[PDB]
Amino acid sequence: ASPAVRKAISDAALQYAKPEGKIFQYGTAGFRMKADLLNTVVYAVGLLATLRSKKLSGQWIGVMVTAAHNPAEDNGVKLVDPMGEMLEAEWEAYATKLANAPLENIGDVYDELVKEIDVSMENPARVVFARDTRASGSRLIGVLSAALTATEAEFIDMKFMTTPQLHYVVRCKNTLGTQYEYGEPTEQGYYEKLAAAFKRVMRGVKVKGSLTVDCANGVGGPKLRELIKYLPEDTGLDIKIVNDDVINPDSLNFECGADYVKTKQRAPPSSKASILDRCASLDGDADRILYYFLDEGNVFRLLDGDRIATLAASFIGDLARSAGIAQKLKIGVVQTAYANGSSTEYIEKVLKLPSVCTNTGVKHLHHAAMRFDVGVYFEANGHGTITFSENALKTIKNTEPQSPAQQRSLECLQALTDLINQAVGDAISDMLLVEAILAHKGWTPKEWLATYTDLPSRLVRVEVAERSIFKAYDAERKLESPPGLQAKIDSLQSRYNKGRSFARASGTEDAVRVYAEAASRSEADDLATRVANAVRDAGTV
Ligand SMILES: O=P([O-])(O)O[C@H]1O[C@H](COP(=O)(O)O)[C@@H](O)[C@H](O)[C@H]1O
Ligand SMILES: [Cl-]
Ligand SMILES: [Cl-]
Repeated sequence: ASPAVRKAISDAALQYAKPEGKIFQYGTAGFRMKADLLNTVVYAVGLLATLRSKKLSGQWIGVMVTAAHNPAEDNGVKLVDPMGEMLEAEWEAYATKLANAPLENIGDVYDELVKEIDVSMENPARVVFARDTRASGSRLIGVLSAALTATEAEFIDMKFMTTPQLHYVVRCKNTLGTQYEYGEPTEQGYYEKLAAAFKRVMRGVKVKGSLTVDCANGVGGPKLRELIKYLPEDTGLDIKIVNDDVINPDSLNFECGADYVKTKQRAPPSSKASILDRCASLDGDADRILYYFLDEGNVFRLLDGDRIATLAASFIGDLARSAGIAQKLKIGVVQTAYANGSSTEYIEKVLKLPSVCTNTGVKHLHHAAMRFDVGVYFEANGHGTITFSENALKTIKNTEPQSPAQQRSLECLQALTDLINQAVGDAISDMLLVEAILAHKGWTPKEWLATYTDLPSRLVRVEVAERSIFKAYDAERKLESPPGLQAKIDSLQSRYNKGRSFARASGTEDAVRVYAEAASRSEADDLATRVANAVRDAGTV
């Protein structure tokens, strides 16, 4: 790196101060913490984004400033690689080295990195960024801008966007004018693509009943309202938006949003939904969705990420069979350990498909899903998508089927591949997917719920002094450490019918998570509470 660059790096860093004693870690999805801790971190990330882009011969790299499901006082920064995927895993160590460098030395760490990565410093760097509605985002975008200006990257501020909009923009700008061309790299282009794909998938069917979408008082509320202006007119889809208060920042994810619904297993307390109204909740950056409704008995029923995965795997399997291509589109379902055991059992015994369990975090699920022609992957919390391999897409595009029924199914599959946000999932595209599926099957939430019955389950968020002593393995289902704790968990889970519990450190918040399921409500709650007390005791010595 040039002497003027190395100077502008140290000059710009002078404006900030590292918080004393904090060690930063990349975590499940990127640096995330209380927003007053973030300046030097974000500055470090601007440096890393420049290096990444240069290493990739000036391809657009994205930065999304968000803490996603986290409470409003947090923020964070996620890196996006050129095709929309999460920043390559090996590069999380480089980010963490820059973020932990004394500020005085950040210039030297930068040069140390150019040598180690072997980066051609004459390559252009091109970075595009956006943020959700969080109060700290503008300050952090200032810092990011300061880093990128110092390193002389070309950069574009896309203002407020959902996480998946930013991933979409990155993929578009890196594919524009090629055979791979994903769309126009603007917010309008995103709405146009979703709308056009949904029109095609919907040919010949209609949605029945309204959909009431809790938008977590985040950026998804205004963007979904905008998307609705683009959507086709006679599909029967009737969306009502609730919780779109992007004006009061304390409202974000507050008593509403997918994370509230999933962890508490209840509708937002401000919900005005009637019995049998079909509902869904997005989260604060619109990258999770779940569904839920009040049944005929006025009882809340949850349709979470694994319900979406299984819904999509069933539909795709029926379309591939109908299109005469079942033998050529092998479907697999990727899960994590948070998936309800009943959903795993359904995938195995009713859909008759392979499933794979991976670590928590979309990067891991996406990785495992590459092993299938069609890889359906969701986390229970409502992240996820469906990936189609090169060979699958070629089969879907080029098959010429014998009859009109087969052609209609083939065309529905082709449209689905344009609707489904490839790589990292997109909650709003997943919502249109679910709507299209129910419309084709003719199902209401009643029939979808009846596919399988979830085991009663429970999440407990446990605060400990030192979550780094909780080290997990086997798709994070067992604790290697602290010594003796897995033994206790194995012993506890065996006392309950269908008892299954595991504990692991969160990589997005300072807590340990406990999950438990069993055959009955009393058993699952007892198992979760006894496991959480064993964790709290261990983590708090
Ligand atoms: O907040 P988001 O929507 O970015 O979600 C992030 O955190 C979730 C919880 O991770 P953990 O249990 O380590 O805290 C993960 O399941 C998810 O893949 C990740 O992208
Ligand atoms: Cl907004
Ligand atoms: Cl939890």
